[PDB]
Amino acid sequence: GSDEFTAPAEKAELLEQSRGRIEGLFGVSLAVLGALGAEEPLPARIWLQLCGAQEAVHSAKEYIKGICEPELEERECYPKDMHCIFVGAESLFLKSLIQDTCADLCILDIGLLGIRGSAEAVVMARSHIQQFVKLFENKENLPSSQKESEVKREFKQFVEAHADNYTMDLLILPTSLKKELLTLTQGE
Repeated sequence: GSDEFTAPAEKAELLEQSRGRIEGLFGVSLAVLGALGAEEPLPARIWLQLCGAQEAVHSAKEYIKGICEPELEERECYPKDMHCIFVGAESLFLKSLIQDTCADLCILDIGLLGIRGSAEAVVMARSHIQQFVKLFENKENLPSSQKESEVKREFKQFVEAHADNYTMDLLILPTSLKKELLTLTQGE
């Protein structure tokens, strides 16, 4: 399918530069359309055409609108030991979160994320991160189970496939958080 919408003309260079990224994130194709009829139109906006699967195009449109004309820009604080989630595993958890929420997520400092885009994308992203933090914080010694071992094994295989300086920090995350992180990446 395809969707046509506008962006401020000034964002032409941004969108041209970001085509690759946007396709890589959402699996869509992005083109900037012409402006015919001799005369420049009043709003000075450029038309974009997105092509691909329906929900993929919907997500990408929301992201593109978010980075061109964000409705919200917010911060999110998180515990320092959770930082591995956002910079570890070759940034794949952060990438999945961007794909899932359609918010633009930026690592500002250890323990600090910047979140921008459409209001609903930003609201969703913040809610998801606060939820990760909740799982991370109330962690205590808990029951052993086969189900726990399968999640730990699956999580370890994923992170070991993308090994870096954060691998050990990721491996000591609570199993509940590991499960939500797997859900997040496998859903994308």
